[PDB]
Amino acid sequence: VIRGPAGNNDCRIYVGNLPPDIRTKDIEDVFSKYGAIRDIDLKNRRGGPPFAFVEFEDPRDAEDAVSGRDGYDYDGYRLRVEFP
RNA sequence: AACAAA
Repeated sequence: VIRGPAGNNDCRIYVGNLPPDIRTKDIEDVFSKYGAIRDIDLKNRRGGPPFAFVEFEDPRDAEDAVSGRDGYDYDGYRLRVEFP
């Protein structure tokens, strides 16, 4: 199946509508408080639109981070935090 | 849904 790096675990979810000031450490701070993220997978790389993946400690903690940050009213946009 | 750009 299609995947990012060697993070083949099912603990992964998707993230989008990243703010103009997103930072790699922000997933290790906020999302780590929500589920102790094991791995980051930013894909702001060229050749397509910026987006990212996130790999949780377990599928159970990912539900709390999704319910706490998904579909959030932002300036002119709305945060995306849900699984594929 | 800013969904593999490994």
